[PDB]
Amino acid sequence: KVQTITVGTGTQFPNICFIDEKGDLTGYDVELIKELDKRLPHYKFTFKTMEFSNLLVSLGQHKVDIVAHQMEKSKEREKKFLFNKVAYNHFPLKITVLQNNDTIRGIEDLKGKRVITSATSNGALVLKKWNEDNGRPFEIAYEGQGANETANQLKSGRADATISTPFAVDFQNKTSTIKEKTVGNVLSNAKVYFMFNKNEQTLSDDIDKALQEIIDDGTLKRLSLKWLGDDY
Repeated sequence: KVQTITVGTGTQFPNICFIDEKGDLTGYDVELIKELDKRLPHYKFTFKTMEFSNLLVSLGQHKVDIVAHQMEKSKEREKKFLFNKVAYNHFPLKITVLQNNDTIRGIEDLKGKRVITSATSNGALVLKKWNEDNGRPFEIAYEGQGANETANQLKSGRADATISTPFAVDFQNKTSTIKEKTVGNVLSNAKVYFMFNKNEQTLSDDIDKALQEIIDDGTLKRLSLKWLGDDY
């Protein structure tokens, strides 16, 4: 009969996995999981939400069977988990500034400027590596107080730029008075995959089959354009 699959995801990732004003869990990853459910009659996907910092521990302990949170591969992760074969998205990162700031064309125009970012994020590493390989022209600052810290600093001028993805900038503009924009070329564009507990290989393969079906009939493209835009 139908096998129940527990999906671990979040509620604080705008456009990916979040709660909208209506009050329901939605976003690209959540909607894709629901689409897969429709495509897989022998499976039933249920959700289990939690802080991002508990997703992988939960997956390893098999509290969830799959994790959906725009996850990327890494050496460490591949040793402890399984990744399906079909990437379902790319994660473009670009220098991001205050909408009315016209002094910055890209990462190369930051000599003497201050860039704010999240100490944990992959964007933080991207910035660091580039800054290190180019004579450290700018200062990297990390946020720590509370939310909206990056936007507030961009607004005041305390920060000249940050690094973000286009879909995050779109959400910022739709929900805040502080407007932002991306400038320059894509600095990083990592592939995104679902992650699995080591015991779920059959499930991962079945999901890859469904994803090919979703890609082939244009459903994935439709979903990415709706939630992420065309930069994906």
